[PDB]
Amino acid sequence: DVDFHIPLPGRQSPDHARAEAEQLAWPRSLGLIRSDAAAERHLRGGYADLASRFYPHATGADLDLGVDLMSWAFLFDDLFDGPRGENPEDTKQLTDQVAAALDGPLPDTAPPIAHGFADIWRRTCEGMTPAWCARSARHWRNYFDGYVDEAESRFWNAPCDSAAQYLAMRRHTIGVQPTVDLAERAGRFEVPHRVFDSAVMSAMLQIAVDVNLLLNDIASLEKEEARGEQNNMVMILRREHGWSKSRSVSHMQNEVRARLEQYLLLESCLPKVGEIYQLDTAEREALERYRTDAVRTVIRGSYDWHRSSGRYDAQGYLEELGSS
Ligand SMILES: CC(C)=CCC/C(C)=C/CC/C(C)=C(\F)COP(=O)(O)OP(=O)(O)O
Ligand SMILES: [Mg+2]
Ligand SMILES: [Mg+2]
Ligand SMILES: [Mg+2]
Repeated sequence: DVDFHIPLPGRQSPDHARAEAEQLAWPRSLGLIRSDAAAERHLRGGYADLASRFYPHATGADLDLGVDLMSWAFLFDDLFDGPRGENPEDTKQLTDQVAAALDGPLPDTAPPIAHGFADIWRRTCEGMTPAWCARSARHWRNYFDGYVDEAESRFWNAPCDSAAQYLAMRRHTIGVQPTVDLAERAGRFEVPHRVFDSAVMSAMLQIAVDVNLLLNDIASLEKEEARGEQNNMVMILRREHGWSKSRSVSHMQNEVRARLEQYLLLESCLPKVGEIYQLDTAEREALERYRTDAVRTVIRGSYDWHRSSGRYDAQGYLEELGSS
């Protein structure tokens, strides 16, 4: 394994054991897991474990919603490992059918992976402000559009020539922002909307995004070499800077450290940011909950899970999830 500077406390929901025990019931009822071998491959992903560390403040049905999001997100992502992920028109055809759930009811003929997302989104929005739902829906659309962009890069044989071009694409496909959004829903709070848009909070969220994708590109480095993948930060640094493999990995460790140090600086600015936006007492507490239960958790929880998950330790078996 490889070590990273993550000076944040590890946390896990106290209801994790029940959530992990019951995690299969929902994707089974939605037709997303259709065999016992698929169920065991799901269990080996550790997706309830991941959700319990993203959402340690959540228990019960709130934590279950977090588990189902992790379950759905990785099932969805596995539909693009084969030829579909090499074809933007076929990628967009699936993402369009899923994203349609944001706009209204799905037709009964929608593929199972789309009905599963619609069930998550319905539970995500109920009880939040309408403006929160609209903003979170926009985050989902950025995520789905990102899959189309990635399929374009593969189809036209245009690999990313620089770290900046990769991040501009990978910051959306990494799915961190929809994960952070659910921490708010799972915690039954909303960070003040004018502070979510602030330059300081945007920089904190960008660090959370960047750290997650750097962690993921290292944890999945072996798999993606064995498939000749070129849009991986390790590979892209070797092309952009002409460096070896051991240098690019050390560069990514230092970047994680530098961004975590900057993240701490930005946290110390939040009291003055609240003053600038004239937050009252309640809004200040909501901002503090966002900092500790949403942004900090998505950084730290990802670090613990990328080391233990079975995804980083039968192709086409999930194809029927994307068939109308
Ligand atoms: C845990 C994180 C980062 C986010 C929370 C769950 C969500 C919404 C994940 C989005 C999908 C994702 C990051 C991958 F599939 C990993 O990237 P990639 O497909 O390149 O590598 P693999 O994980 O498939 O090997
Ligand atoms: Mg994948
Ligand atoms: Mg993928
Ligand atoms: Mg990866």
